Amino acid sequence: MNLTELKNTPVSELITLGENMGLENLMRKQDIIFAILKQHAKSGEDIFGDGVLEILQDGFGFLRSADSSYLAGPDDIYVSPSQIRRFNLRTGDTISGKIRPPKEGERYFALLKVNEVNFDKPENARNKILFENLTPLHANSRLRMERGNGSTEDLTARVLDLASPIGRGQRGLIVAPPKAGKTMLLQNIAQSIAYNHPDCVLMVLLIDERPEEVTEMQRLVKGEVVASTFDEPASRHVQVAEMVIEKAKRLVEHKKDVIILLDSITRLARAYNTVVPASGKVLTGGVDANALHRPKRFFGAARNVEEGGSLTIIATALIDTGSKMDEVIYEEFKGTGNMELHLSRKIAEKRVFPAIDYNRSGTRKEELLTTQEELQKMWILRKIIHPMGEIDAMEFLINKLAMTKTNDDFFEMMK
Amino acid sequence: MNLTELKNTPVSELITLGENMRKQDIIFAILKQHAKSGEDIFGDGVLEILQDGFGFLRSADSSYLAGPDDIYVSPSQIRRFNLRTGDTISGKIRPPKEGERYFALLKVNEVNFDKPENARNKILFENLTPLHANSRLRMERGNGSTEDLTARVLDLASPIGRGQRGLIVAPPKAGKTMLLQNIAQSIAYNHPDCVLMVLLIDERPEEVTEMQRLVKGEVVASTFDEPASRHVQVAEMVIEKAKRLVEHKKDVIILLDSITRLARAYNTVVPASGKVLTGGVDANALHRPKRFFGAARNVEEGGSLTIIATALIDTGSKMDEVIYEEFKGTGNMELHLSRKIAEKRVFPAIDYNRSGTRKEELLTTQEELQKMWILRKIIHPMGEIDAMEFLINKLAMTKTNDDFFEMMK
RNA sequence: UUUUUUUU
Ligand SMILES: Nc1ncnc2c1ncn2[C@@H]1O[C@H](COP(=O)(O)OP(=O)(O)O)[C@@H](O)[C@H]1O
Ligand code: BEF
Ligand code: BEF
Ligand SMILES: [Mg+2]
Ligand SMILES: [Mg+2]
Repeated sequence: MNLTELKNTPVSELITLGENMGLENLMRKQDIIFAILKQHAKSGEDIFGDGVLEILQDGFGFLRSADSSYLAGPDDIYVSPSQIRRFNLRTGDTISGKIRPPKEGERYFALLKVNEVNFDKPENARNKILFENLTPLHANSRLRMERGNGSTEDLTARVLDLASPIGRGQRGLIVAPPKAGKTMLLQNIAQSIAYNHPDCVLMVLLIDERPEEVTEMQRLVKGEVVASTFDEPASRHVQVAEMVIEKAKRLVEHKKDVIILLDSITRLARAYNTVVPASGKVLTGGVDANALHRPKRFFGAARNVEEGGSLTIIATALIDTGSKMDEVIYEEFKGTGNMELHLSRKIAEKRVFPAIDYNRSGTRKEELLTTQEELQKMWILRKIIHPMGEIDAMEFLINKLAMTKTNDDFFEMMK
Repeated sequence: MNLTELKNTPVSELITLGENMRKQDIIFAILKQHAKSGEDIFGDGVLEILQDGFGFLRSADSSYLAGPDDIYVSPSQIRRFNLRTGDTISGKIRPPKEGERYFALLKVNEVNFDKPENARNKILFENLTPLHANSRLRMERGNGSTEDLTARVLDLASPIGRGQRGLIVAPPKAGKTMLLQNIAQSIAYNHPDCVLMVLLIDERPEEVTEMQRLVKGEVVASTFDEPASRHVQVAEMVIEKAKRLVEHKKDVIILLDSITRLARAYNTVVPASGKVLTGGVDANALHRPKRFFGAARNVEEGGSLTIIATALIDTGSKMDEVIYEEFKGTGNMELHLSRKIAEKRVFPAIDYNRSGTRKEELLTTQEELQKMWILRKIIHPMGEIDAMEFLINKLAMTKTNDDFFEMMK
């Protein structure tokens, strides 16, 4: 008997289930769940709820739900300050426990006992090392994207491993003009993560992008999808993004390998510039002087932790939009991240995919994510591709890789 | 028994030692019972004089910011030895009496690692007579490693001397930080005498811990997770500590990364004057970082202050162009790194033609400068990439720039 | 008014 489980089930099964208990005529869907929960409480049976914690300024908090993009919701579960102090809870902590309907003079479900804090024992949460105190590091463990199934979509993953490898805790960018292939390449990334790295906690944050891409992503990726389309204001974009990044930080505190696929971070950087207080100083392109400190900390949250776990963020960026702002935002994030995979519009207009700008792509300290021979073969491959043009490079590399199933067999053939 | 020593020792020691006798409470109790025994207590830190007259010995673990374990310094002690912000002080300390919240300083044993009575009367930093760098700080190791190529090309392109005021100018991902890391290793390799300080301002956290583990010196960091107000304060303490050591005839070298983002931090804190330069830079924002960078200088009296700081260009923001060109009119050494060279994966990605050091004849022998001048004319007609691929390969044949000059003739 | 836009 769980609240969010009742919210997921269709209304048809809820109305039928409510009639089995013997209730009055079945009112809006939200009322069906509420009336069913109350009747179950009358029997003496226990009730359960869950959600990500958000501590308000007064000291208490609520358990936001994913169906509201972790925003204020009618089914939020109140968390008393005493409960927060007892287990050292902070914003982002996923909480599950027994709940009770609101009494007379109350408007929210209350939390009686917390069973699980971040998918673990509540006691283990009391003693922990905070995210701000974790010792940072360069990416060590390689997150190989290559399927190896000889698929035609696998070409994008294979070229990615050769141009700019991705490790745990990476802070990368999929930089390209509109319609170059950023979103689908991000989708291609989500598929390889779900297949090759099911151990990682995969999240897909969609900020100020197309709505049909939201449903396409949530029915394609094997993970959680938090979205805030361009139908939403910048105020919502920021708040939604803040909740996701804090939930990631909390899981990293539990030695988890979290991956955040952001699209787009340039749209998110614009959102911050919309809500930022005017400083009297504006950068070239119309970007406030203090507007990029917030998005830089969001993107900068991604990091490799020595104590355990990691936070990876692969976000898409826009360039050559005619607006200098996007060049400033991109260059600022490049001075923050450690990996950039460029996509060329010139290649995309020839319908050559993946339309990857090989020379401009790359990863920092890639020797820590590749074997000694792998790096030496990638190093030689770049020297050969560099003199080529943008299009000739991809047409050459894709035709060579298509001859074999894996890059390892391609390297053996390369000899 | 020193307080700093007791803060570095693990908690297990405080337990075992405590039986023989929070971490802030235990250390406080152990030291408190050391005074009743009559035995002396010691502590250390960097002094910061507040506006009222008294001061506090800040700790390096708190990045020289306000700390719970800071040591109060009486105003009388400041007058008796002419102490100023930045002085490193060690001495006997006493646990706070009732009504006090901090340990107190009884008497100073060492002021900047010297005797207090001798630091009382010395020529101030603002009174030292400046000069152009006339003492060469050779970067080349001569071990034959691939990492030495950066140092060798650096010696040929832009020699660094004691008191230099240089810049590692380049766009993002060109190789500024690792260029800076290579410089730190050569200073610890060839110049153990110089006091090496590494100031990391508004940069990546992973580069902080990485720096700390490969550099033989002090690492003061303030990552981009920190406010601009913290950047300034931390940078103010480091530059003042450097000035104090220079007053003691010591060769201090500060490797900053990045100074461009430090200038941004000053621009965020600076009061609005109503006049804003092109790019969003307040007309008074650059004064503070300009006197920070301009603090570096060669001193005739003895010792010097060297500052090699990285700078950003081609960021799409006219602000960084104003900042870079302003520091260029302040410094006297510039090492540019090219993005198109780094994108071809040619390291070091040094723009040979646009790099150089002022008054380089004071840092090189007459024969050495001749060969550098000849090598200059040969490389100039070449393109950026071809220049590096040419110089790197010719240096690869040799282990030392001296044997490379022998092949020249 | 400055910065942003003009503007490269
Ligand atoms: N001398 C070098 N040798 C090999 N790789 C280098 C060198 N200099 C820079 N790189 C590459 O560039 C990447 C980032 O360069 P970095 O020093 O961060 O430039 P910046 O500080 O200007 O951002 C590193 O991960 C490294 O792989
Ligand atoms: F139009 Be694309 F998604 F940048
Ligand atoms: F991104 Be670099 F460190 F400027
Ligand atoms: Mg898209
Ligand atoms: Mg750098």
